[PDB]
Amino acid sequence: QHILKNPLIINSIIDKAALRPTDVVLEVGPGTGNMTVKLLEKAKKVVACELDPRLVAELHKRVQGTPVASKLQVLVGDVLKTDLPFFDTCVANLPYQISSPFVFKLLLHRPFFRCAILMFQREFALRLVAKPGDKLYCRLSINTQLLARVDHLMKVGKNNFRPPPKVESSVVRIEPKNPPPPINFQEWDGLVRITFVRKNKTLSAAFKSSAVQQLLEKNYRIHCSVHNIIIPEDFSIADKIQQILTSTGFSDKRARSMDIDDFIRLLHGFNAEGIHFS
Amino acid sequence: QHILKNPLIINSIIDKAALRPTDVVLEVGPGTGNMTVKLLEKAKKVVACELDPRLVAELHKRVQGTPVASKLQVLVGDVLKTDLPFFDTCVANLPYQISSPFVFKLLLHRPFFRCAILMFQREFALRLVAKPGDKLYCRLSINTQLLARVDHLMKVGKNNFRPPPKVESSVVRIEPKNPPPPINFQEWDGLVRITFVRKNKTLSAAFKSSAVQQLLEKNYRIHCSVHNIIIPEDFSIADKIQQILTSTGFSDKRARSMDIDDFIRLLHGFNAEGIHFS
Ligand SMILES: C[S@@+](CC[C@H](N)C(=O)[O-])C[C@H]1O[C@@H](n2cnc3c(N)ncnc32)[C@H](O)[C@@H]1O
Ligand SMILES: C[S@@+](CC[C@H](N)C(=O)[O-])C[C@H]1O[C@@H](n2cnc3c(N)ncnc32)[C@H](O)[C@@H]1O
Repeated sequence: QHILKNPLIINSIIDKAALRPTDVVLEVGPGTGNMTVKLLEKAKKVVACELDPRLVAELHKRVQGTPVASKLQVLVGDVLKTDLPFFDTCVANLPYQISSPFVFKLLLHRPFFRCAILMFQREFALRLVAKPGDKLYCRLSINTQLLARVDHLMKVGKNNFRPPPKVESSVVRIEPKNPPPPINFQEWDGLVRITFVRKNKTLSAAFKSSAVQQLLEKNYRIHCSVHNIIIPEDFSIADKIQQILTSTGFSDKRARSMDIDDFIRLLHGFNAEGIHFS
Repeated sequence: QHILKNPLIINSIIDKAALRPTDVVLEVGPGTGNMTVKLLEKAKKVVACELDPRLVAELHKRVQGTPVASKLQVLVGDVLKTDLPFFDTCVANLPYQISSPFVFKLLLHRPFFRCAILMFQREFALRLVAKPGDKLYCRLSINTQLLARVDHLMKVGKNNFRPPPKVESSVVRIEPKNPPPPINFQEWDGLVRITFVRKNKTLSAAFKSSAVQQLLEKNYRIHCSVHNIIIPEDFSIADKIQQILTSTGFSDKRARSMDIDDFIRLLHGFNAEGIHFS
């Protein structure tokens, strides 16, 4: 629990959110409410999502007796389990532990929000904006960039929090692509997971792993049962996989150097041959 | 004019060529025709390229009146200035002084051939096939390997030639990659040359040289002129180069131990930031 305490950084974060007076703002991790009290003056409603019941009670107390108190709803509990309401904008200062699952939750949330202004550890922020093959380019980079426009807005020193964290922080903007690309995110993430796990291995090597071959063969057999496709007696899932890698040109490539165009082509090429990822 | 005169090595070279009866064989440097007369019996056509008109005249005489004479075409002159016809396989024994230009001629030749079996000086051969970082791993190794598969096939003692060369020799196989990487060679070689000057020192030391910083700043300014990108007054090429090396993880890497995909990645990292080596 690192409380953002520098008023200038808080004001800049709120400015970057470009609030409208009619906005519902989702605030995740309100801490002691340093940002909440300012958000409440600028928006129609603030929905603060907070894990710790003590910090919930104290937030209610902080706004008690003020003209804006009635514009605050506090949702108690783990945000990752919460069914999130409609919101226009999100500001968030969450622990590093939940940064990844929260980004994915945001990317799939409906109805679409307009933007999110988020505080993350520096490395996590750099990963979100990394290009092919930066050292920090990973599943997080490509999944975020597929579904959203993501920008690194500002560096924030550890000195700005109480108590200070051990690493520097960053403010990032995430604006979800609306409509999103016409791509099944579950399939996409299956392919991305498999190829990035060892992002430095060629795809040929990545797909040779027993765990990979076993699931892909199982799902392919299910596929064929649905679509009435004969599987020869001498079927080899290794050969089937390798011929797709060859035909798409990605066999000798490594996920760390592959962009969105590349993975879309690869996914298309697996799908055309009956391989569908979970 | 070192003429190969060991029939067993001649037989072994022809064997490694894996001739098909329908093949057109380019033989560069046929000498006295020791290999030519054997090639003619196994291939559809032999196109022999020879610089010395005296040897050309003797080669015609050697096949004269034999049943395979009509399958021989002799192209007279410098093979480097010769527009080469289609050929399936190539066999070559040329002076050491033109090994490098001839290799890159073959690699740029279209349509693609299937394989070349070539005689080189020992050290030249060891450089072609060197792996990151064998002692002899160099610009020649990586430039050749970018475009071809290369194998050292056999050592050839100087006594096998008349007259003998001053050095030991090797037989190498070259098979062009088809398709090749879609990399502009002048661009690629710009990066390769720079980094291989001191192949045992790091990339950040290679990129700190005055002349290199001047080149890259000049090229970035050209890219920015093309795209109408404004360059701030306080622009630092040193800083921009360092950020790219840090982003990609290459600051402390050395050309002697970098493979092809390493160079592709580094080149992409510069090019995507507007910095070109051509
Ligand atoms: C004080 S911030 C720490 C983040 C840090 N400043 C950083 O660099 O990003 C953590 C806040 O989020 C709350 N929080 C932690 N986990 C949560 C969760 N799963 N759901 C909702 N709120 C949570 C904490 O109780 C606290 O209010
Ligand atoms: C190159 S010489 C010497 C080869 C020697 N065994 C070696 O490894 O260096 C063998 C043949 O190549 C011919 N030759 C030399 N330069 C040539 C060129 N530029 N184009 C075509 N043939 C050439 C010579 O006349 C001779 O017939």
